[PDB]
Amino acid sequence: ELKMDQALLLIHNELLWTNLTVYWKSECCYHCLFQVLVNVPQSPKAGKPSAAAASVSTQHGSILQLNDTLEEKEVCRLEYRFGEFGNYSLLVKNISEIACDLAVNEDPVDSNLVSIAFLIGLAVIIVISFLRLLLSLDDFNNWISKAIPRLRSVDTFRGIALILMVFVNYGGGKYWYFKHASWNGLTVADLVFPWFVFIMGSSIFLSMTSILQRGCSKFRLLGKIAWRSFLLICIGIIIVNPNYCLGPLSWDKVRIPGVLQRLGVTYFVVAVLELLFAKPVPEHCSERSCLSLRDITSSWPQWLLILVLEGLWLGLTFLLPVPGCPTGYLGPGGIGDFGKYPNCTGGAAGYIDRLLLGDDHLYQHPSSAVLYHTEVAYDPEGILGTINSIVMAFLGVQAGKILLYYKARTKDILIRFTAWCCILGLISVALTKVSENEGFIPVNKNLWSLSYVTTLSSFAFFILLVLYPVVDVKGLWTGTPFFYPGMNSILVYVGHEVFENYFPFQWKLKDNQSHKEHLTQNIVATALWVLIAYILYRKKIFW
Amino acid sequence: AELKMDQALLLIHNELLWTNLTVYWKSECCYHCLFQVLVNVPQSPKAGKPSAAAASVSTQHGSILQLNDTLEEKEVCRLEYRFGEFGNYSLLVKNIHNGVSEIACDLAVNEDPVDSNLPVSIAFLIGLAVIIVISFLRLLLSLDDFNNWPRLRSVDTFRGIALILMVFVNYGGGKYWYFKHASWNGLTVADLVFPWFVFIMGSSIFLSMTSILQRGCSKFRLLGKIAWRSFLLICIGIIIVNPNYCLGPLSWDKVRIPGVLQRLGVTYFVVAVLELLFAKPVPEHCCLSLRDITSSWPQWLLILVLEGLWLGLTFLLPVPGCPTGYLGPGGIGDFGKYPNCTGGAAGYIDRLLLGDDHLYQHPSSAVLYHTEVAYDPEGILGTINSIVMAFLGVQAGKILLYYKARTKDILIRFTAWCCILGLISVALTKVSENEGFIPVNKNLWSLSYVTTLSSFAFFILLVLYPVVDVKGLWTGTPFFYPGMNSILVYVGHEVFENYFPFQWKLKDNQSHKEHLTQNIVATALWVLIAYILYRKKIFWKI
Ligand SMILES: *[C@@H]1O[C@H](CO)[C@@H](O[C@@H]2O[C@H](CO)[C@@H](O)[C@H](O)[C@H]2NC(C)=O)[C@H](O)[C@H]1NC(C)=O
Ligand SMILES: *[C@@H]1O[C@H](CO)[C@@H](O)[C@H](O)[C@H]1NC(C)=O
Ligand SMILES: *[C@@H]1O[C@H](CO)[C@@H](O)[C@H](O)[C@H]1NC(C)=O
Ligand SMILES: *[C@@H]1O[C@H](CO)[C@@H](O)[C@H](O)[C@H]1NC(C)=O
Ligand SMILES: *[C@@H]1O[C@H](CO)[C@@H](O)[C@H](O)[C@H]1NC(C)=O
Ligand SMILES: *[C@@H]1O[C@H](CO)[C@@H](O)[C@H](O)[C@H]1NC(C)=O
Ligand SMILES: *[C@@H]1O[C@H](CO)[C@@H](O)[C@H](O)[C@H]1NC(C)=O
Ligand SMILES: *[C@@H]1O[C@H](CO)[C@@H](O)[C@H](O)[C@H]1NC(C)=O
Repeated sequence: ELKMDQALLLIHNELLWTNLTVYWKSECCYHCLFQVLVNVPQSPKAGKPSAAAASVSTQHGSILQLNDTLEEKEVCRLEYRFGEFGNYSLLVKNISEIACDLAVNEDPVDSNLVSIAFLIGLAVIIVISFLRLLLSLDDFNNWISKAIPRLRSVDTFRGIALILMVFVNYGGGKYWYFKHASWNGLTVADLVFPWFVFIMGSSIFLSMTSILQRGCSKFRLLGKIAWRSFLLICIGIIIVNPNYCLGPLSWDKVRIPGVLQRLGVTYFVVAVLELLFAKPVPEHCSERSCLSLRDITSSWPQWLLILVLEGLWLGLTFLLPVPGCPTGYLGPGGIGDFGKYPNCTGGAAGYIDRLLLGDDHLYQHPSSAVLYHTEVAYDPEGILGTINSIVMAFLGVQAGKILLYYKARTKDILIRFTAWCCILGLISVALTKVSENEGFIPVNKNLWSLSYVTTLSSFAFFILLVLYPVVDVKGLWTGTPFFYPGMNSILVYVGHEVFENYFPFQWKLKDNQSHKEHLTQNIVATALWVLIAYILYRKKIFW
Repeated sequence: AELKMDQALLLIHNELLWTNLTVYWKSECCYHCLFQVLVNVPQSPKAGKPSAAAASVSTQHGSILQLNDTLEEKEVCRLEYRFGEFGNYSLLVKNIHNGVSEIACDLAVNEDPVDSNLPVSIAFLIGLAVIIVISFLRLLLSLDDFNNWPRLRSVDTFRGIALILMVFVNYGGGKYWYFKHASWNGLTVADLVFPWFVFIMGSSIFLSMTSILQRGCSKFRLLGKIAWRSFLLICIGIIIVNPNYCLGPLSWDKVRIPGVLQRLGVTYFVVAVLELLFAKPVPEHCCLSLRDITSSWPQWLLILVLEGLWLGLTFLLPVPGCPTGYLGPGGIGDFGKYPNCTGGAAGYIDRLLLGDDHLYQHPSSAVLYHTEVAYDPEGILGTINSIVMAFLGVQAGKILLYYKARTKDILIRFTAWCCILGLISVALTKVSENEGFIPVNKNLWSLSYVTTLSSFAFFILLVLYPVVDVKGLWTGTPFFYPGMNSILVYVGHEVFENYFPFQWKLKDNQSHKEHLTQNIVATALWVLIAYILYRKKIFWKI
């Protein structure tokens, strides 16, 4: 009967002649219309109330409304939070004063700390497997004997981001907080691509300045950058269009925008801009010497270009009119905002995509469709969000500039990192207030809002601040399993994108509707990808 | 019409007043197939008004029609027509003047298109090939302004040809029966593509191995590299031969273990280690000396022993429910007396070791012989035969290497080997492809199959060695780019087999022209990708 995160609900009417209809609304909505859930017939006789089952989602919160169809007067309003695999028999009865007694026939099953014990057992098994692999490596070394630097902080951060991306791209255990949130708000899966872009820009600066310090030509670097960007865009367009179930995709239903396309475009833009404005690293300098402030001043034209682009983004989002839609719209449409704007997903950001690339070429299953029941096609990797992607890539480039201008000065690097983190956090707090949904520019992924970029950049700066002393300066724990994907980021990304549908990466499940099975499947698949990255790192075949 | 692709309509009219008419059908290329009920036409109720019923007889190749009266099980008539694609082919049966009731079956045709030609492929031959070449030329001319602002090439060309043919036939090849694996015994264009790749793989093994030994390296480093490459090939093959496009992902107990890449990796390891354990330095040649065999008589004896083992297991090992030594297709084969006997002892070993679940469930005989059991072509004894073929490739490499100075001894040895292998194939097969001792078969990897394809590979090398390497008339301009990226391109099209540039919705889903255009476009796309990879000097080769 029930499946996944769906707790059955029993409704019995003990009223007399007020035929009842119940209504449902998720708690996470900002303004959703009360969509109908199930009807309740009139009681056939006194002392014999009728019944009517239902299936209410138990992910996060639940608001129940019971408004009679004969007279629009709410019998009762309930804001209970249902649990997974519950029974939750609900009774409505009169005391004129209609009461609503809610009972729990069966206790809901606990998940995400049963689930804790399963996770601990899986971790123990993984530790045992790692020990066995180490023993096998030692045996191979003994047999051979018998027969006979990017600072690693950038690498570890990119590896962490890529591994989290792989885990959340396999479903992430199908948890509500391990997949992209419906529109506004931040989840674990909403933090892994911005970190990838940030660290990718930092790697762009590090590699480019290392090459320019070494013997190379600017035009050769430009050619390499153009070729790599074109290859990334081509592979993205190829891999964001499977035909596993539907017939082969036609010449028009092809989806142009994608994750790798956005990565290639932002890489090309920021790399060409940096080649246009690239100077040898100055030796501006003992003690703090905070008066230097050379990283920001030495690259003013790039900052001017970034500010111009972001002003363009703000103007287009809050000023450009949209036909049949209020100007400066940020909501998700559908049943959101009381359904007054059925087709306004993204506002101007989606309007530009629909005007340029057409409706059929965009992501036909937006992340907001599950919650807001929207019908318009919206692509999160759209056209107007490329401005913010470029902005965050340049922020990563600035982080690399800070990390490399002060080659061996831990105090200055930490001070600059914490200053940038505090500034970006203050900007984000000012923009989004403190409520996720409320504010000037609420944090969002589908629009790549400025508050989203600032929040993720501040988080990335804090992660770098806590990682650099641990990994490079002091060498506490040198990210043992993480930089192997840190070296083969793009290869591993393409690998799990194209190998997502095969045997070892996903198999038949005894319990199809269960968090534990999906979690222990995705964890094994991600660990397999870590193992593959490690194997390719042993061969020194970095690409 | 409303018919399927490669299927001819068959309208039957009855003029009999006392017998229910049953029509049987059997394709001409069966060796011994039973007759299965195609359609039943009832007797005409009213005199002068024939009963009407329709059937869709397959028009792939050949057709035999037998009409049996269900009243007394008697013979009525017998046709041996060859139907045409998307035809009409109305058939009527009637008596001759009602004299002696000697009823006859006369066939009439109303429309029949023609296939297996170049109706529009001629226009496509230069319609886009010239444009792509011009576009490439324009980029090179523009790049110069922006910029301003030996090797064998014959083994590589042959490997590229074989790889391109495998790519073409793995995408359907226009759905023709030429470019598809034959039903059990028999040869097609798609049956010639894999053993040539194995042959070239062995030859390249010997070439690279002798080159690295002459450069100077430890034998154990090579052994480790070979073992790791074999393990990598086997692993990726196991990963890629199990797609879960079905509604339910493959279970733990239904994964298909054997595959093409498993075969390739196992033969790679076996023959490479065999060559390593008996790798002698090449003598300094100074015409009529049989040195290529007396320098490797140990591994030659080993290969002969392996062939003897294969023959003994195939022709002697008893099988429960099957005769001791069998080669029949299986279902409705050999007059249907052996329902589940596909492969005999060559498939019984597969079932015993790997289990029935872990094998290929839609073998190439299931389309014509209507078999029901699962038999994986890449079995266990097929591994022995593929090892033999790769060893013959190593022998060809030895011939090409030892006599590196003169181009006369090389051609003499290639033609001698080709003649001997062709003679062995003719003796075994008797040149009938159905009877004989060991008929040429791809599913079983028959010894005659290996000898035939080794002779063909030797002739191809004979024609491509002077023209490409020696005289320099040709250099394999579009084909040797996959020559040095065989493994990468194979894995690529096996994983990218279903995506937008390689698979797009068709205007009509059942027409050879559209399928041929799509498959040729995809193969050209893979040629272009291999070219781009070659331009960047990125080489990963087994
Ligand atoms: C169709 O009719 C033919 C001819 O009557 C059948 O062929 C005979 O089958 C019997 C077995 O029942 C054999 O003993 C004869 O040797 C066959 N040939 C003759 C009589 O000439 C045939 O079996 C019938 N059924 C099918 C499916 O073909
Ligand atoms: C159910 O509500 C409808 C109102 O449209 C009406 O038939 C009646 O009030 C209820 N039914 C019964 C049987 O009382
Ligand atoms: C019943 O409840 C609301 C109160 O919020 C009332 O205004 C309306 O008539 C009913 N709601 C719906 C969705 O029918
Ligand atoms: C829920 O509780 C009701 C109360 O009687 C019971 O009839 C029903 O079987 C229960 N369902 C489940 C799934 O436990
Ligand atoms: C919204 O779009 C859907 C299809 O995307 C269409 O059916 C519907 O009529 C549109 N409604 C408005 C108000 O534009
Ligand atoms: C034979 O044909 C007659 C008339 O055509 C029909 O009544 C009878 O059922 C048929 N019998 C069989 C076995 O088909
Ligand atoms: C075959 O011809 C008949 C007339 O002889 C016609 O009625 C029928 O439609 C034709 N079949 C097809 C598939 O067109
Ligand atoms: C052949 O195998 C099938 C597998 O489904 C089985 O049903 C059939 O009985 C087998 N044939 C014989 C003669 O046992």
